[PDB]
Amino acid sequence: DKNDLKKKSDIDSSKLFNLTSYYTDITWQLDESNKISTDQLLNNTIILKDIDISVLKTSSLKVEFNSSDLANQFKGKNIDIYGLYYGNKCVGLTEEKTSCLYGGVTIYDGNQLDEERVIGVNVFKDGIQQEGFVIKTKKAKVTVQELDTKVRFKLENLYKIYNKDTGNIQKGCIFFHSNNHQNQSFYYDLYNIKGSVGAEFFQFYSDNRTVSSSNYHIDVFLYK
Repeated sequence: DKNDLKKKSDIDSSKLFNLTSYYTDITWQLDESNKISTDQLLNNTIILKDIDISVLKTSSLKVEFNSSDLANQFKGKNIDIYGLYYGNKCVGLTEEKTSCLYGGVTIYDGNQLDEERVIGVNVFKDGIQQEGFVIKTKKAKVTVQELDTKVRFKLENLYKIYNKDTGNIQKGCIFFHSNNHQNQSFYYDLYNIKGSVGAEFFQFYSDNRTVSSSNYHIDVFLYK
């Protein structure tokens, strides 16, 4: 239902400008393997050292989850991390330079595939099938954030989803469908972004929602 989707033209121009940066510059995508947390501030966070992010001049990473339960699942275990980080409003240890990411965490041990798993993305624009594409992961269990981000990056490149000076795409959504039909599909609205900075934009990923990479495919619906 197109009238349940938010409109690009209702997004403040400054916000579209900041979203464009997030989905144009690959440097915002953190992709770290076999790390381990060694500190914690709030009970729903874990802190990792020696994660060097050149563009923000930070050395530590705080991952924020929506529960103490999630943090407890991952604190002090070998983990992979994938997602979009932020530096502004990020609080770390007092004498450290820290960036922040919501969720994006998978157990490392036993989750590494012997080769890239390919996930199909079908794209429709005003109901007409467009050129499809794939995204890839090396993880058996993969965060939705990783899949969503890889798709959104490609959509920004091909369709200028978030560009402040384009207006030919006004609405859109991304659906995650189980191949075997055993899980209820779900979607995100591309133009339904919370707040005005990264600390707010990506907070919804704090659920650390995770799927089987073998069992999902993606459909994107775009509308003029």
